[PDB]
Parts: sequence; C-alpha cells; structure tokens
Amino acid sequence: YRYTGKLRPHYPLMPTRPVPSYIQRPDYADHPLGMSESEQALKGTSQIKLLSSEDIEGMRLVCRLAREVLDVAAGMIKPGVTTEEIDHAVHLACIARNCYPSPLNYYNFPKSCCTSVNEVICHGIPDRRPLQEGDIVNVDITLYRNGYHGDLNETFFVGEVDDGARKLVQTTYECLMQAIDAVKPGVRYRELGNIIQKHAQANGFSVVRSYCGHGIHKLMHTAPNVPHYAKNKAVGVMKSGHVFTIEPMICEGGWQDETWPDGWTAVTRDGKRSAQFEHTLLVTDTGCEILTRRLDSARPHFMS
Ligand SMILES: CCC[C@@H](C)[C@H](N)P(=O)(O)O
Ligand SMILES: [Co+2]
Ligand SMILES: [Co+2]
Ligand SMILES: [K+]
Repeated sequence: YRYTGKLRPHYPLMPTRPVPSYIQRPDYADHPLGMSESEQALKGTSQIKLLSSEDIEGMRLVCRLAREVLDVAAGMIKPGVTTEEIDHAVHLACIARNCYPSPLNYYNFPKSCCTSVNEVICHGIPDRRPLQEGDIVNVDITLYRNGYHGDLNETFFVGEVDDGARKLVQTTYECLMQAIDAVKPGVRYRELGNIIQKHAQANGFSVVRSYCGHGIHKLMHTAPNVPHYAKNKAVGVMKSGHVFTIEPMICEGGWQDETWPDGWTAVTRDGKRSAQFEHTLLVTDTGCEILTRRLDSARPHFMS
C-alpha cells in the first residue's frame, strides 16, 4: 500500500478491551463480523422514524452521556499522549456511565472510539502513535444505552498549530453550525450539503463525498442519509421528531478519499489535512435541539 501522507499505523494494538457483561450490548457486539442484523433489515429503506416521547428521553440521555465522554477525551489532548491512551480512558468512561462503546466491534472496528489525525478524514483507529505538537485530531464518540445510540465528534489542536490548521478547524465548525441553523420542519435533507459546500468553497476548502450524516436512534446508522456536498440526491424532508447527525468533513486539498488496508481509516488521497465536527440533532416544531451540545460552555474545545 502507498500511504497518502506522513501518518502510519503504529501496531500492535493492546488486546481488545472487555466490556463487563452488566452493560447492555447492541446486536453486533457479539456478531463474529460485527454485522448489525437490525441495521441490515432496514438497509436500503427511505422511511424515517418518528420518535416517540420515550424515544426522545432515551436519545437525550445517551447523547448527554456521549458528550460527557467526549469532554473526558478533550482534556487529554496534548503532545506525547497516544490515541490508544485516549481510547482507554474513553472506554472506561463509557463503562462508568453504564454505556457500551458503540464503535467496539461495529463491523469489527477494534476500538472504542475513532481518532483521526491530520490527513485522516474519519474512522481512525486508536494506536501507539504519540500525538505531535502541531497535529489536529478528531475524537468521535458514540455510546449505547438502553437501546439508543448517541454520536458526536470534535477536532482538537495538539499544542500550537499553524494558521492553516486554525482556519480549517474554524471553517469546519462554521460549516456544521450553518447547516444546523437551517434545520427545521419542511427543509429537505439535501439542502444541508448546499449550505456546507458554499461555506467550505468560499474558504478554499473541499468537501468529502464518501461519508454522510445519518439517522440514529435504536440503529447507529439508518435513514436518512445526509451528504455534506452540494447538489446531492438525498431523499426526504425534515419533520418534527426526526433524529439525525450532521458531520461534515472538510479538506485543505481535494475531496477524494481512500481507505487504509485496515478497512476503516479514511484518508485524503492527496495527504493534506481534514477536519470534522458532528452533532446528533432532534427536529422540533421550531427548529432543532442539539442533543450532544456542550452544557458547561457555549463553545467547542478548540475555541478555549
Ligand atoms: C466505527 C464507526 C464509528 C462511526 C459510527 C462514527 N461515530 P460516524 O457515524 O462515522 O460518525
Ligand atoms: Co460519529
Ligand atoms: Co455519525
Ligand atoms: K483529521
């Protein structure tokens, strides 16, 4: 394999971390290939669940717990700390909140969160590489509690970073918040990508095409599919009671991605940096509720 940039995987990984049997497990947890029967059954379906009131309480709960776990990870970001150390902490923090770490064994993903450094777009595997001053790193947290998944992510600076990194991370966050601002009943899911790409393009960045935002509730990834790029073909109209993510990935260079031999790590084909933010959203009668919002600050961690 020809790597696209400077980053390399740092193996071996520590043995897979056990989740005590008292934690309730999603279906794929114990599938040999990590397939989710429940996801697949609804795979290809266009129909969007309307959450009930107990569904909404369940989503509120797991999304706030996910946020707490992301906040634990945010506090560990500094030069010299390995992404595997961050995942260890994340794994324990999930267990402490009586949650299963959703990524763990999801289609055989081997860790409890995704860590995506520099040219890694998304789904990076926590490993033995120490974070380097200058890096940008995304941590993506997904928790499962009482049948519901909650999903968020932020990009972080590792010590001092350069102007290009400041600008890419800020712009990515602005892309996300502009899209969120547009969310309310009657808006087409396909419109969000027009908004995201307009802002990215204005700032000289490109928009990843192969990964999308998604419905989420009892299933981690379900209808709707939500592209982040302009003139997409996404199907569906927003309605009060829909829950879904928006998680744009924006890049310094070109939009094209490819996958490492690990089957998960998505990287820019050109080796230039990519940043991402993600919230889980509930559409309400007036707009939407950011279920994974940071409660104890107005702002994401990079703005500290
Ligand atoms: C290993 C899968 C991790 C997934 C589910 C991420 N949380 P996302 O849905 O790509 O944001
Ligand atoms: Co995520
Ligand atoms: Co997601
Ligand atoms: K990245």
